[PDB]
Amino acid sequence: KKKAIFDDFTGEDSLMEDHLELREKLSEDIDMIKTSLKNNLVCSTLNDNEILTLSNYMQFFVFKSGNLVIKQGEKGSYFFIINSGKFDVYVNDKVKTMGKGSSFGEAALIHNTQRSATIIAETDGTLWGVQRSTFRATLKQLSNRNFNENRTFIDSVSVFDMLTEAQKNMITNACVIQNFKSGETIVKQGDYGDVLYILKEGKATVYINDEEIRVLEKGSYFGERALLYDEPRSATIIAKEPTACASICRKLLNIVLGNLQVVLFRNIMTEALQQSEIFKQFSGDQLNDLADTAIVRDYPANYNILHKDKVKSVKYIIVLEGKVELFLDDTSIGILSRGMSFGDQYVLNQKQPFKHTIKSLEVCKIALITETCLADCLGNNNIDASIDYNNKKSIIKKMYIFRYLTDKQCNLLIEAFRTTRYEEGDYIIQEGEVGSRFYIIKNGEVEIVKNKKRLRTLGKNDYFGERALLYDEPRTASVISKVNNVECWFVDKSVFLQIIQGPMLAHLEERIKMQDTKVEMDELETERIIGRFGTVKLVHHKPTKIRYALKCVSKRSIINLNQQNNIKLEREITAENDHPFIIRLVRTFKDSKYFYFLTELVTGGELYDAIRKLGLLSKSQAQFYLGSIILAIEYLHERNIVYRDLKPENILLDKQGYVKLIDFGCAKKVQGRAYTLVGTPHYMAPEVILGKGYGCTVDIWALGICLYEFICGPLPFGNDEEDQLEIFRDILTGQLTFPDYVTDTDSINLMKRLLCRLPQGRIGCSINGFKDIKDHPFFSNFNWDKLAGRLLDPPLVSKSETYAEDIDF
Repeated sequence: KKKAIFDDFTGEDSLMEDHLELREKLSEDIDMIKTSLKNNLVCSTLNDNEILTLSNYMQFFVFKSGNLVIKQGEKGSYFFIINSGKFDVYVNDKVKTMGKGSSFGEAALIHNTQRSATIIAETDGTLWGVQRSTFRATLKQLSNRNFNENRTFIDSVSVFDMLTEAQKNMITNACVIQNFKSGETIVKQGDYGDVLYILKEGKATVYINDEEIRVLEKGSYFGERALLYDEPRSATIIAKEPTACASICRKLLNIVLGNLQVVLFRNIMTEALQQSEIFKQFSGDQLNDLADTAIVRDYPANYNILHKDKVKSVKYIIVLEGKVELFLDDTSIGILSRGMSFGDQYVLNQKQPFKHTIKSLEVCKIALITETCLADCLGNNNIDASIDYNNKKSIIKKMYIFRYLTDKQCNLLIEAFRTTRYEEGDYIIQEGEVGSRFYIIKNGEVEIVKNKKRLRTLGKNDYFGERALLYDEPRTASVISKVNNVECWFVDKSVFLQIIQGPMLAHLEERIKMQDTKVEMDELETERIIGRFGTVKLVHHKPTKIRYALKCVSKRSIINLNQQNNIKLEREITAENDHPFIIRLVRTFKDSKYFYFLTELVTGGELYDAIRKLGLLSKSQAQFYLGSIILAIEYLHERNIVYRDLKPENILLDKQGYVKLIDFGCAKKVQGRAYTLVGTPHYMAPEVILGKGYGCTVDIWALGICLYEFICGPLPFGNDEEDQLEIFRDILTGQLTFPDYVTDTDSINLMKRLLCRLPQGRIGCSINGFKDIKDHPFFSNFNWDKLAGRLLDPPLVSKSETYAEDIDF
């Protein structure tokens, strides 16, 4: 017995196939398409070469009088431009009538949507047409290939060599394509240059003092200096044939990157310090400090920069430009070029005399690091204390339980650690006893043994015994010293509980208990339904009496919608999330008919109901909720996740009034530029709509939409609009205004900078990342440490609980 095969070959797409005819395009055809697309909502930002390519994908369609083109209520896919004849319209089976030059079905280019009108042909007329799939696919291909071409051209430009991978990708998105006709001047001699040009196609002639010097082709570039200095152009460059250039202006580069020269030297110094066996062990913040504080100096060629015994405060040097030679008395040790460095032994032993000599081999630039520079940046006169301090800090800043404590709290915790020794065979912890110490291995190896079964071996910088800080319980496993000379850092529970305060302790006490509880489906009892894909049940775990949420999703509903890859990806993202303001997944389950997600139960209600109870937010209330979202979003962007559906509906409050981001169905791990149109229209960024690619920046746009809601009340774009097209039009072209009762300069500026249409110029989307938002004057009185450390009073704490109402899982 064999199954038959069976739909979707009888829509409006199949109707257009019947009317399709072949037609070679004339000059009258292309020009007529170019004009209609340039006036259209999606294509008005596009250049001529993109519009020309799109214009070639237009198909020709022929209609006799009485033939239906579009019917009302049918799902729409094509966009049309009337080539000849008249076409009547029926608004609710009744309105307009339009002929050559006009267009319709614009919304179809963006999204699959029901047709408003129904257009019948009045006379023997013809249409130019294109389908959504082809249109979006074409924009995707134009943008992707443009970016990749421009990226490999950036790699050939030597002034950008010391940019990082992320920084090069950033400046690639700052490239503007510029097309030039034959005989057109690209740059003129004596003009003050602020633009770097790279030839993509064509040829240009270089003239100096009216004399023909040379010809530039694909891959040639000029104006490197124009990105650094403000000087006269050295030559006049005129296009010889039709020519395309990628250009980057200094103005946009300074927005994207800041001072290019500063960034390059910072990167050289930062990479040099990361090769040092001493400077390796310090944090990125400390290395950026050393880089930003180092004395930078130029020296001439064949110059003794440092000479045995005559050196005073200088302990370390990094070559930024040129070359120097390192000597010990008369013996040559080596040549240091860009990014190489010297002085480890003098950094470690700052009182010992300088015995080396550094002589320049050519004109050079050097970064000098002194005793004062080290003390100020590494925060101590003693270097071994600093190293020791940061070794502990690095380890605890990775752990959930310590990393959201404040800098004061974290510093008190680090100072409290003491050292103890153990020999081969010693039990550091014995299974059974009630523990009270947390351990970090400084030197040696230890075995973890649970119920006589070796679980794993831990070594230098691993940690154990964490739960004893939160709970008074018996120890679940023993920890035995593998070898002699084992040394641990340790801190006692009692000190941790002095440092930490009530709210944060309760958060950790609840979270770790529920996380670590091994839960089976046998052991759960449904209490009530709290959400209607599938259902969300408030469940109760009988052995521990801990309460959870259990989201159930129909396995048959997933197969029928081809969400098999998407549910795997949702699980993967939802599982990795470990942040206090993001919902925490405990476990997943699988059976014959369902996929289950078991999460923490969130009891404080929805954010969308909190803001309606509070009304328009005060500055501190808006700071609190926006700040919370910022930290959650920042967490995700650090892991290359774009959330894509940020809105108050997807944010719950916990018992304490702190927020939890939920619903990761729209989230994606970004690998390059994303193109699929996903989200809630009122919150969707313009770069999602326009279809030329996007990444993590879309969440920062939505953040500005949310802030506007909080302070002003209504949505900034499309507030009183149901129809999706008109919402999108307002997002793309509408004027951003504020009510008469919103006047706070810092609130207005932040909303304006967050709702910048160009993602490249949007606050938070430059080199400093979220730091620019966090340091914005709007947050000037806001303590980010206290937010994450649960030390702020929230705007709203609820009196009771409120709720709405193959595969490896």
